[PDB]
Amino acid sequence: EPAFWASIAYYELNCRVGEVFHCNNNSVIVDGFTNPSNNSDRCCLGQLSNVNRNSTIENTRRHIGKGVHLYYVTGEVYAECLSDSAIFVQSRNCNYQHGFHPSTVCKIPPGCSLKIFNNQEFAQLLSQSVNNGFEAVYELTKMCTIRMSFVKGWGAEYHRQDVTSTPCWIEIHLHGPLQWLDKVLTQMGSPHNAISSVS
Amino acid sequence: EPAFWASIAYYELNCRVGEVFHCNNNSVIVDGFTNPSNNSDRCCLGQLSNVNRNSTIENTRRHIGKGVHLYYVTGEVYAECLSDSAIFVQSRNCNYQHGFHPSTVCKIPPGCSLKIFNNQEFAQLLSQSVNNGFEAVYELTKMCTIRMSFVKGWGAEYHRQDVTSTPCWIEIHLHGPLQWLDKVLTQMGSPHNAISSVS
Amino acid sequence: EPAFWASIAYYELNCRVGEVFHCNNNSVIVDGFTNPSNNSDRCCLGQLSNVNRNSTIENTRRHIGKGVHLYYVTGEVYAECLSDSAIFVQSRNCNYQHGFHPSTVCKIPPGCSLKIFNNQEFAQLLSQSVNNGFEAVYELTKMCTIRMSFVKGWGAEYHRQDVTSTPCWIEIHLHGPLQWLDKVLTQMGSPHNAISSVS
Repeated sequence: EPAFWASIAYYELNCRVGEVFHCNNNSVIVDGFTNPSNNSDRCCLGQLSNVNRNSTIENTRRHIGKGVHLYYVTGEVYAECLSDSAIFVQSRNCNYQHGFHPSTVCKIPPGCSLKIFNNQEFAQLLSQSVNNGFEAVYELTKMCTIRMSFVKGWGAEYHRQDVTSTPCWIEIHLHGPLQWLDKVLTQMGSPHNAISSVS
Repeated sequence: EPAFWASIAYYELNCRVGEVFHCNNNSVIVDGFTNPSNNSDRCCLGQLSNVNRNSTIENTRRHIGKGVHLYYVTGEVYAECLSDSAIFVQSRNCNYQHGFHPSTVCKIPPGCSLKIFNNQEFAQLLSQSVNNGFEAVYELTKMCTIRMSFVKGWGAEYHRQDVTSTPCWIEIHLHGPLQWLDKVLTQMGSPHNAISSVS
Repeated sequence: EPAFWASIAYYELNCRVGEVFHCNNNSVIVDGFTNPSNNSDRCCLGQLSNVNRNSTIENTRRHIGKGVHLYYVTGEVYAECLSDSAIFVQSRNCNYQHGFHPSTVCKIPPGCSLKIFNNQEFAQLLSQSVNNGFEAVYELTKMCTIRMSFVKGWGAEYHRQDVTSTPCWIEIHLHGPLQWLDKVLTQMGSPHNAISSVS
C-alpha cells in the first residue's frame, strides 16, 4: 500500500545526522561504509558528516561496519546483526509480542536475528484499543517507531539510560502500521480535558 | 511557474522535527494524524518522531487533530482552522494587507478562515521597495515565510513571546513570491557598509 | 557513476539550516538569493529560514550575493568566488595536493579560483593507504567532505577557530570519491582494539 515500508533517520547522541533514508526494497542494510546511492537500498552511515562529532562517536562509527540488515517479509520485520559488534533494539511491539516492559532494550549479538515487529500482534492492539479510548489508539503511534543502537547499549545494565546517550543510533518508522493507524484515528474524537492556549 | 507553491517545515520549540513537506496540490492539510504519504498532500504531523519531546508537547500534538487547511487560489492563500483548537499565524504580508505591526500574531479560531498572503499587495511592496534600497528588497525575503502555531498562542497577551516557545508549529515558504523576489535581487548590488571578514 | 557528483548542506554556526542540495549539473552555484528550484542547480541560500538567526548572521547572508561557483570537470573540482566577499575553503585533498597542514583554511578572494579536489591525487592516497591499515582508509572518508565559509574566515589569523564559529557555511560531499572509497572499505576488516559496549 505505501511507497516505502520504512524510513530511517540516524542520530549521534541527540542531534539528527544526515538525510532520512526511505526503503522500498524488502531487504535493507544500514552499515558504516560510504556509498551515497539512495537507490541501492544500502543506508550508508559512514559518509554522514558531523563537525560536532567527538572521539567516542568516531570510534563507534568505525565498528558499525556491516551494520544491521532489516528484512520486511509479509507482515513481519526481522533485524539481523551483521556488524562485528552488537546492536540494541527498543521495539514496543516486540516487547509486547514477547512479554517485556515497553522500555525493554534487547541485544542482537553479531550473527543473530529477531522479529522486532509483528504485523498481526499489532493488528490486535489496534482493535482492542479502539473501544478503549482515543488517546488509547494515539499511543499506538509509539509502536510504529523502533530505535536501535550500534555497539554501546542503553538502559538497564548500562550507564547510558537514554538512547540519546548512545553515540550512533537510528530511528525506524514503519509506514505499513502508521497508515492503518491513520485510518483509525481520522475516525474518532479529541481527548477529554481540552487544552489551554496560554499554559 | 514553480514545481511547488509552498514548502512546510515543522518544529517543536526550537528544534526542527521531521522532513520538509512540499506542496503541488492547491489544497493542503497539515493535521496531527499518522499517514506518511508524501503524495496525498496531507502533511501528517502525528507520525513525526522526537525523543527530546516533553509532556506539554505531547499533549499539544494530541489536539492538533484536523489541523490547518491551506488553500492556494489564484495569487492568494487562505488558512482555515480545522483543528478543534485554534492556530496562530504570523504573516508579515497579512499584517500589512491589514494594518498591523509586522510581528502581529493573529488567531484563527476553529472553523474560521483568513487570507494570510495577498499576491497583489506583495507585488506592490516589491516595486515600491526597489527604488528604496537593496536591503529594502532583501527584507521582503521575510514576507515569503509564514509561521503558524497549533493551540498555544505566542506574543502579546500570552506568556510565550517567541514562536520558538510554542510546542508545535510550522514554517511555510511561498515559492511563488520567492521566485519573483529572486528575479529582482539578482539585478542589484550589495549593501553599503561592506563587511569585515574577522569580526 | 553516481546520480549526483556532490551534495551540499548549509549551516549557520552549528545548526544545519535548510534541506540538502544535490548536484547533477557539472556547474553549480551557491548564492545568497531566493530561488527555490531544486532543478536549476542554483543552490539559493537566501530563502533558507532560521528564527534562531542573529544580527551578525543576517549581515553575512546579505553579502554572500553571487556566492560560489563549483565546477566539476573530469576528475577535478574547482571553486570560484563570485561573491563580493571572500569564501574560505578547508579541503584536506587540496591541503595535500599542495603541501599544507590538513586543517589549513585557504581564502578564495572575489574573482579567484582554486582546485579544491584532485581526483588523481586522491586516487593515490587510496592505494597507498590500503596496505597501511584499515583505519588508514577510514580516515580518507574525511577527504571527501569540503567545508567552506562565506565572508568571515576561521582558524589561524582569525578569532574564529572552528568553522562552527562562522555564521554562514556549507558542507560539500563528493560522491565520486565516496563510492570508490566504499568499494575499498567493504573489502577489509574492523580495527584492532575491539570496542566496549558499556563505556
